[PDB]
Amino acid sequence: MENFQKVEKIGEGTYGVVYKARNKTGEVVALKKIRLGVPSTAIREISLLKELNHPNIVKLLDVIHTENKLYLVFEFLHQDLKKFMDASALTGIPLPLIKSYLFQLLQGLAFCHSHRVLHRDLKPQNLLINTEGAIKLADFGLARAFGVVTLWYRAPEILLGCKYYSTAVDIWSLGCIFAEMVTRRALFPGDSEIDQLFRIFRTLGTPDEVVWPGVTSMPDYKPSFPKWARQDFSKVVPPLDEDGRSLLSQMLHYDPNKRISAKAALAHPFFQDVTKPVPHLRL
Ligand SMILES: CCOc1ccc(Nc2c(C)c(N[C@H]3CCCNC3)nc3ccnn23)cc1
Repeated sequence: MENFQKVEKIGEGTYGVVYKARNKTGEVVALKKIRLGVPSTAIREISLLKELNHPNIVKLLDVIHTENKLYLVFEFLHQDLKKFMDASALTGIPLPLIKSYLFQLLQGLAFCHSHRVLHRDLKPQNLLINTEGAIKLADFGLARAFGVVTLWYRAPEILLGCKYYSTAVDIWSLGCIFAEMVTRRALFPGDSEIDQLFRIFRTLGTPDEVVWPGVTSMPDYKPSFPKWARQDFSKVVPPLDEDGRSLLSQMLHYDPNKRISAKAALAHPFFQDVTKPVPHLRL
C-alpha cells in the first residue's frame, strides 16, 4: 500500500475514490479505495472476481486488504465512453465503431453471465476504451460484492421493486447505451424513480399483462399508472437501420424472460459485417 504512489484523482464512484497510481513493478494502475473492518462476505466475493478474466473486462490486478480497509487495483485505461461520446457529439460515433463496441460488450456480458455474475450498474462511465479499438466493462460484480446515482440505465423490473432480478438487467442497460451512441442523446434520462419509469412508459408503452405476464403483481406496480401508447422505434432511434432497430427492440423487451440474452444477441444479423475499427483518441 505504501507500495503505490498516487498520480491524480481520476474518478468517484458509488464505491469510493479512484486514483491513477504507480506500483513501485513499475506498472500504472487505477486504484480504488472502497468506501469504509471489511465484512468477510465482501472479501470472498471480490476474491471470486479476481478470477473472472476476459479481454472485455477491466482486469482486477490485486485486492489489498490491509489496515482493515479494502483497495482494488485495476488495469488502467485512458478514456471512458462518456468522454468519448461528448467528444464525438458533432458528427457522432461512426456506425462501424458503435457496432464493434456493442459486439465486444456483449462478449464481456456473455462471459460474466455464463458464470452467473451480473454488473447491475452499466453506464457510459463504466465502459473504458483504448487506442486499439477495445472497450471494457469496469466495476463488474461490485454491486453484489458490497451491497446522485444515475437511474438512466436501470431496467424496469428493478424500478418496479423486483428483488430477485437476473442477467436481463445488464442487457437492458446496454440497449439504453446502444440507443445513446446512435442518437447522441440519453434514451431515458430520469431524475427520480417515477420519472425514470414514466419516461420508459411514454416511449415503450405502459406495460400490461399481455406483453409482461405478472407485471401487475410487482411490488411497486400501481393500477393508477397512466396508460401511454407505444412509439415506433423508427421514431426513437433514427437513422439506425432495421437490423439495429430489431436488435435494440429485443434488448428492450419489458419481460426479463423474453429479453434477448447476450449470447443470442451475438448471433443477431446486425453483427454480420462487424469489424474492429480504431477510434481517434486525444489523450
Ligand atoms: C481522458 C480522461 O478520462 C479518463 C481518464 C482515465 C480513466 N480511467 C479510469 C477511470 C476514470 C475509472 N473510474 C471509475 C469511477 C467509478 C465508476 N467506475 C469507473 N476506472 C478505471 C479503471 C481503469 N481505468 N479507469 C477514464 C477516463
